[PDB]
Amino acid sequence: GPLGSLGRRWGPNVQRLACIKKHLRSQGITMDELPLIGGCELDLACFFRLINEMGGMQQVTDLKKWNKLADMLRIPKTAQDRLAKLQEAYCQYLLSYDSLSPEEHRRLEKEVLMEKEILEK
Repeated sequence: GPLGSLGRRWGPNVQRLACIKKHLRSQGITMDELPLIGGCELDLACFFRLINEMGGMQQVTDLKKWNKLADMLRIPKTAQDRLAKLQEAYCQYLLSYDSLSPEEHRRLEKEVLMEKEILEK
C-alpha cells in the first residue's frame, strides 16, 4: 500500500499518546481499546498540549477553565457529565502520569521510544 512510512520517529503527538497509554495500562487503567470523554473520542496528545499551553495544569484546574481548553478539544457541550467526567478523568490520568518521577518517564519513554526506533531491525 501507499501508506506505511514507519522506520524512524512517529512524531511527538504519537510519542506522548504512547507514553501515557503504556503507563495507564501498567498503572491499572486499560486503554487498549480507545479513550473517551463526554461521549466523544479525545487525543491525549492534544489534551496534554492544551493544558500545558494554558500556563500549566494549575491554571486549567485552579482557574476553572476546563470548559475552554476542552472546547478546543472538540467536546459536546450537551453532555452534563463531560465537565465532571473530564475533571476526574484528567486528575486520574494526566495528573497521575504527570506526577511520575524522572525514572518512570525515562523507563517508560526509553521503552516506547526504542520500540519504534529499533522497530525495523
